[PDB]
Amino acid sequence: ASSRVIVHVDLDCFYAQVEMISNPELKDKPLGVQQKYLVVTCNYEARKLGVKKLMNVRDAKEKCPQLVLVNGEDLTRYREMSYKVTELLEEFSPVVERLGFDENFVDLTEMVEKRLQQLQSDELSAVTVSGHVYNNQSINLLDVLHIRLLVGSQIAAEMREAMYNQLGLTGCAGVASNKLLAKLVSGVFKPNQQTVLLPESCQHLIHSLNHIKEIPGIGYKTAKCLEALGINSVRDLQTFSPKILEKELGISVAQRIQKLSFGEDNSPVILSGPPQSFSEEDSFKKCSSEVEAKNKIEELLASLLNRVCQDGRKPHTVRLIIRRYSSEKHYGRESRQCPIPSHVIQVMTPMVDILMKLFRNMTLLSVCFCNLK
DNA sequence: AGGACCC
DNA sequence: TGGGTCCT
Ligand SMILES: Nc1nc2c(ncn2[C@H]2C[C@H](O)[C@@H](COP(=O)(O)OP(=O)(O)OP(=O)(O)O)O2)c(=O)[nH]1
Ligand SMILES: [Mg+2]
Ligand SMILES: [Mg+2]
Repeated sequence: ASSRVIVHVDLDCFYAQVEMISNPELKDKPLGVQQKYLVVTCNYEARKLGVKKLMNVRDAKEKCPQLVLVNGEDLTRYREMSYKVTELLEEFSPVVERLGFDENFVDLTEMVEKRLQQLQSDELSAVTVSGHVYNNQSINLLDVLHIRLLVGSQIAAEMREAMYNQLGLTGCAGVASNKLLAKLVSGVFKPNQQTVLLPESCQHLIHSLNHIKEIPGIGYKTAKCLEALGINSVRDLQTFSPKILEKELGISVAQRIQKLSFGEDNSPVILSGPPQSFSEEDSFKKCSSEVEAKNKIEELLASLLNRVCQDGRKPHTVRLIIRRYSSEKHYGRESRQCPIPSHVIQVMTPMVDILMKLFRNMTLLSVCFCNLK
């Protein structure tokens, strides 16, 4: 165990794809999926006419006064397609990690080896790549790593073909030696295509980024922290002092993100399996009188109980979260967590008041069933 | 309970 | 600015 072959699968404008499949007439027409006053995503037809992901509806129409919009506030169908995608990938190989509703990581290492052991000391020279080779790098057929990654690209091509034939979905794939690289390379050729990264091009890929914030693992916060330290480019982070970074972000975050700056990342692909929680939200124009407005909470449970049910397992914890309007609270949420009566587990009425008591003890409102068993 | 990070 | 995961 050492050299891994990882694939990162990323779908094209996921919500938009699901909507276009539902109502065909929406195809070829610029399509935007809306949630409240946002256009969370849109089909490529729309991205051509200026529409960008997460853009105000207005700024969206005064940019494309023809953009068709559909409401994507109810995630039911997106969530269902998302699991169908994951299950299909799991068939190729069980260790699949979900990242959001449209990205999956699959460790193909075991699968690549088995396929190689099947080839003969001849046809192994006929091994070819499927899709793009990052930085148009030359393949060396005598390099065992090159061969493994190429088989990896073949598998990826099979997965994408399967996703399309069995689910009607198009998407990108990135093949590399680790999750970091696979995720970074899957987006090089953006629409419905795939790319494989050979080792000699790792630094080229990492340095192609324009800021550290672009590195998976480095968020909005850490990015700002690094700035205040004079660290802006990927090379700055690579060359920065381990000590100062270690003594200001924690030996953990520090030693880990500096590895990332070099394209190094040994995190394993984790088998996501069933969800660890179930939650539904509802933001509204500061329309909550602090009371009686819990009829909204009854709505949430309605679906949640239907979802938590279907699943099979039962939650042993419930929660409520809220927000409050005022200044520019860049981060402000509150929640009251509490166990669920063993009797009530095995229906709404009880739960309703249960959340109500949790309510009083305290713009948005969301119930979250967690601690599944 | 709250925080950070991600899609 | 509709959901999730895991760490402090
Ligand atoms: N509400 C919300 N949805 C998001 C956010 N980031 C991504 N999504 C949603 C909208 C898309 O249908 C779906 C896919 O996310 P992605 O980051 O992969 O982008 P997308 O598939 O939309 O397009 P792309 O991969 O760039 O072709 O997830 C976010 O911050 N908020
Ligand atoms: Mg994505
Ligand atoms: Mg995507």
